[PDB]
Amino acid sequence: KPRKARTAFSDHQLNQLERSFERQKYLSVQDRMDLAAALNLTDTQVKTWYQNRRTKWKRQTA
DNA sequence: CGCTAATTGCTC
DNA sequence: GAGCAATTAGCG
Repeated sequence: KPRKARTAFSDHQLNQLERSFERQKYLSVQDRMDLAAALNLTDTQVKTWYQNRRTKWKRQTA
């Protein structure tokens, strides 16, 4: 059952994703597209990173 | 094993 | 169509 290769984010991409998460828990479609373009990532990579980041946030705080 | 990226299937 | 919970799975 073919799956996508696991993305290895750069330190730069991870730093900028985390900065985005400290500013906003959720992104609008426009904020997601601006962030994907700025980080040379796909819209779905950013969406999924934000979803998995909220899961971790919930576990560590809840 | 632990961290976390990707997948699935459901709610809303 | 975005979120979320449960899950699968890559890599250090």
